[PDB]
Amino acid sequence: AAVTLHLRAETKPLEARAALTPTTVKKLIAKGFKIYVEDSPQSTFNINEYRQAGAIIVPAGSWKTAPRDRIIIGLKEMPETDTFPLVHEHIQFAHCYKDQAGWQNVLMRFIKGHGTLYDLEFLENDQGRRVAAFGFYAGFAGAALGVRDWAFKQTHSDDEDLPAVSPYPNEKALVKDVTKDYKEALATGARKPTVLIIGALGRSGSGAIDLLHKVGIPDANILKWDIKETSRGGPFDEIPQADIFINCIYLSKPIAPFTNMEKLNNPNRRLRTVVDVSADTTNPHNPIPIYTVATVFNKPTVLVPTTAGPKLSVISIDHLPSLLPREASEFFSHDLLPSLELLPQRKTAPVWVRAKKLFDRHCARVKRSSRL
Repeated sequence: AAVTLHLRAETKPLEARAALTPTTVKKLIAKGFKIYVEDSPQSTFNINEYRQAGAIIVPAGSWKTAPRDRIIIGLKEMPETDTFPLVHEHIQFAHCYKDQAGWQNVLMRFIKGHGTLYDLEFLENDQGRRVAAFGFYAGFAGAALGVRDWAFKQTHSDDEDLPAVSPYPNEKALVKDVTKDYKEALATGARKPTVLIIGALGRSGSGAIDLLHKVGIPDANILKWDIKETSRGGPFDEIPQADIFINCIYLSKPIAPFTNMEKLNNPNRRLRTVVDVSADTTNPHNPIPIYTVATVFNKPTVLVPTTAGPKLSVISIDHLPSLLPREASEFFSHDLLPSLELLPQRKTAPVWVRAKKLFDRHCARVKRSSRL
């Protein structure tokens, strides 16, 4: 009945997060788990932390020849160039349940190997809430970058953009950098910014608020909006009037937009920076219809081409957690831990059964001559 878990090294480029951290490895061993951890030079964690936490350290890629009873756990996808049979039970985000390009081939690997995929994205408690997601640090990182861009606009001319950003080793280091930029902006005479957050009550919302407090933005300067306020229906006057607008709500139905080029095109607009934490380029009904580009760490902002008012930019990065890969891992892995403790009963425990049955359903959709 004792479970062996094998933490696969991520092979997705620049993926520095991990599904189990040294702290959660340690708790799982205390609970009688046996844990192997692959050496991962891309991981934000040093291998030696897992060593001290009691893991058995093995080479990157060693899961491929591991005994068939080991549960292989990772965060992100397999190399699409690998085509060999998946024989193990795997725990990971596989991004193949939503008709993604190549989704059938993903599943064909498991089918051919008689392996099982328990998809992280669809582990839910009995009320159907996801047990583990990356919201909080998405909102934290997003806010951090909106302050940096707002501050950047106070200290540089419009013909310059916020430079390339990089992941940080810990939250303290991010806060200190944001704070430095921010104090420099205030030294020019800029007043302390007001920030509108839409979706203030979810985890991303709370992350954004937490960042602003820690940077020193007065609580009075933060307009904390959720459904109560947005159901009134847009466009919202409060958006061009804020210095920074952080959106944390995903909306994809044909409703009235939060704002538009018409409301933005105005010499009295104070808004300098929009961080769309929910940004999704494939949203048919983007409620902030002012940008088409999904921005990235090497080029984190895109101009909104206004015809009046100060220079205005959008941050639409869709991997904001990756700015703080250590804290993002810790929180995700902590939240995932009670479900991992149920792995000895995964044949019957609904959290695991839901994920297995769902795998089988998506598998049934795959119609291939090679299965005859």
